[PDB]
Amino acid sequence: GLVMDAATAVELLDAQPQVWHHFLGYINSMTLQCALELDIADVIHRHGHPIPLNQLAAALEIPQTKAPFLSRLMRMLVHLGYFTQVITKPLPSYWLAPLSRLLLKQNPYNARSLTFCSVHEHLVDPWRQMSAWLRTGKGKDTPNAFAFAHEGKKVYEVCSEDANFSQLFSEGMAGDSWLFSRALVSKCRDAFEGLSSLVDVGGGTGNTSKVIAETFPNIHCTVFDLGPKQTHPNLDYESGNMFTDEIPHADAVLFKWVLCDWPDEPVLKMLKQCKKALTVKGKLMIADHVLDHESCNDSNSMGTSLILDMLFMSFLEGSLRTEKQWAKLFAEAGFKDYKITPVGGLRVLIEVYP
Amino acid sequence: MDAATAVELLDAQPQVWHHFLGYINSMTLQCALELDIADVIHRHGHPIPLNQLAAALEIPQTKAPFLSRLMRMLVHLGYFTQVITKLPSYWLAPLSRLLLKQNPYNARSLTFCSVHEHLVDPWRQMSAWLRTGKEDGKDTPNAFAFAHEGKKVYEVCSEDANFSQLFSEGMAGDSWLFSRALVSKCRDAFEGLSSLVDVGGGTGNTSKVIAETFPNIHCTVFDLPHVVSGPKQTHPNLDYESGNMFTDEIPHADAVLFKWVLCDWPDEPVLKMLKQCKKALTKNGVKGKLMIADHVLDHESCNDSNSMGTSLILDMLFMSFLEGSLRTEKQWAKLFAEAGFKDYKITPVGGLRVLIEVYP
Ligand SMILES: Nc1ncnc2c1ncn2[C@@H]1O[C@H](CSCC[C@H](N)C(=O)O)[C@@H](O)[C@H]1O
Ligand SMILES: COC/C=C/c1ccc(O)c(OC)c1
Ligand SMILES: COc1cc(/C=C/CO)ccc1O
Repeated sequence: GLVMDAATAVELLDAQPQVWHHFLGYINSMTLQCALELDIADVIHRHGHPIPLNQLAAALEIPQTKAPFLSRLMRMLVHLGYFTQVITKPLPSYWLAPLSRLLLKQNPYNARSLTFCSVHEHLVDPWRQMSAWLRTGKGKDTPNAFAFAHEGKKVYEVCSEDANFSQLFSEGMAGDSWLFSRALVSKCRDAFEGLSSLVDVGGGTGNTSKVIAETFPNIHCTVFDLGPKQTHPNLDYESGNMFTDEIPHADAVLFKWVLCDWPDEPVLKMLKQCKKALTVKGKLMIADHVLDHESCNDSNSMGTSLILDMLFMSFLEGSLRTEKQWAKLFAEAGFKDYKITPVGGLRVLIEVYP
Repeated sequence: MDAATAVELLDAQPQVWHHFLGYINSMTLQCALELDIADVIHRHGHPIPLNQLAAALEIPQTKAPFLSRLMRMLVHLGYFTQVITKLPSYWLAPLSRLLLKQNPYNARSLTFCSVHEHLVDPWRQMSAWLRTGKEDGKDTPNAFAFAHEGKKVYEVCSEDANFSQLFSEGMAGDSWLFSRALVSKCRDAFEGLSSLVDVGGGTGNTSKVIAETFPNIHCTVFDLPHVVSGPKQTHPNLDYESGNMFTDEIPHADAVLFKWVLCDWPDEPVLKMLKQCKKALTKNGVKGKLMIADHVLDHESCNDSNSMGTSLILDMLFMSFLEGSLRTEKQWAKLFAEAGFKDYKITPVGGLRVLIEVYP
């Protein structure tokens, strides 16, 4: 259509890049995904020492004519903290920074699958219909934007149609469990002392329970859930629906990154069922986010937590709860006391006593 | 692996999530613009409760809890504030000046342009493009063209007036602010000029401010026909000429200005054009000057970690959809030398950018 003092103009001019940085956030996603697609971290690691740009391009099957673009991509990734670069000719050479441990294929805790899963069309595309879903009232409505953009299908049904996407999700969860469980049994050692049995609800391939069982040789761990499963003498598996099937009895019931996927109604119903079972008393163990906890209250951590809340809002049916929200559920479910112990990775352990 | 190493890696993991979940920032901001949140709150005139805000955005009351969560995200990003009254009430933060429709410097169009399918999608073919040789005939100058059946962006703009309008409006909004900073912080750069050609000057926001601030300077914006045939800034000492800077003669002037233009293009055509400017700027023994309003990637004014992060993000954006980069001082100085220039001066302006005066 048709078509301020200097100090104010400069201030506003200088404020723009903060906005650009926000709306160009997808550039971080896509640059990281490229690094993974190209196996950059692995190729550098295989080299065994800093690798010159030309040799890196060659190993990546990037034409020498495009090495300058590879160089710019590396500069971005160095800034993100994955790699380092130096110029040994008076021609950059690249090596690994500590954050790259999380990209290496050889590490069972690498984040490759979660990355591919997270930036997949399945999870990004629905956001272009988020405004419409938000404005949809109650027969065109769906539980979330994901379903809104997948003809009514929630993520679990889409997982059953898309084996690759499903595999990425599971591998991504398994990778996190590898690291989280090792931090959990160390940071929260006292929470496992005294137990003879634990049920790991949504425990999947048993990565969490394997570590508990190996660390605390007297705990009989049972994974209760809907690749080959981890083996341990004190680790077994039971098939079931946590919402509509009865949870096996044990000294402790564990929910690792599970309750965050669901809204208060089905969570409360399940907790009430857990309170009945756990009562001689056992205890509830929740390894998950307490959004406003002191241990993750710094702005960087809060930013990432809130980003997860948005991610979950779009494709799951849960959220990252505050202590107040958790405490209300515990109270309503009939539990009497809880104790929070920080673990790491934005998450804590909540022990809840019936 | 000992426990301490496991905890350290577990605590480093969220940095990675934050990286790959970057698009959530993009999409939450775009939602805020789609929903007109800033404008609706501003029009309300004072902090607005959650339930009233839902109604004002035509979000059903049953979806208010989701709106609350989106606002919590946007408050953290710094666009809005939550005002404590004892439901949450919401108000505007300083950053929201850049979202309001009534401000001629708002960043709405640039945001929509930037997160558009045209610019996001080619990234899913970046690895394939990087691995493409100039032999099997599938090569293109960048991933954008690779993903657009060989079409480059300024071609897509001449054919797609909507996306094109987003991009030119986006540039205009920045120019509105940048030009006001420029004439203030670099006032001396305009001394003694009687003419200036703003090459790729768009819809004239830059030259309009130059012309008003420096009455002796006749300003000519030189851009493509589809950019300067519509509404644009007007002034008695400002006019527009159309053409292609690579194939047509640039208008003669005491100063040649490139604002956010040289960064779109690779060294070879940039050098050729700078050589042309050096010749033009030294005709008949009299010397003009070259002015570049652009990124100097390693300049002190944008050397901090946050600024550098945004510069490199732009370098990536430009790599995908343009044919240029954010050049370091080393890269610029080499071009100046090869083009035949004899001196330069760099003065910071703002928004990651500087003025380079280049003298023949
Ligand atoms: N071949 C060409 N000849 C002249 N202008 C061109 C061109 N190719 C692209 N452009 C123009 O260069 C500009 C780049 S974006 C910069 C616009 C303006 N200087 C500003 O800073 O706000 C666009 O207006 C685009 O239309
Ligand atoms: C010659 O044009 C320079 C382009 C600058 C630009 C800056 C930020 C953007 O988001 C963006 O997205 C389109 C473009
Ligand atoms: C699909 O991508 C993600 C999923 C989760 C889910 C956690 C608990 O269900 C956490 C982080 C991610 O990036």
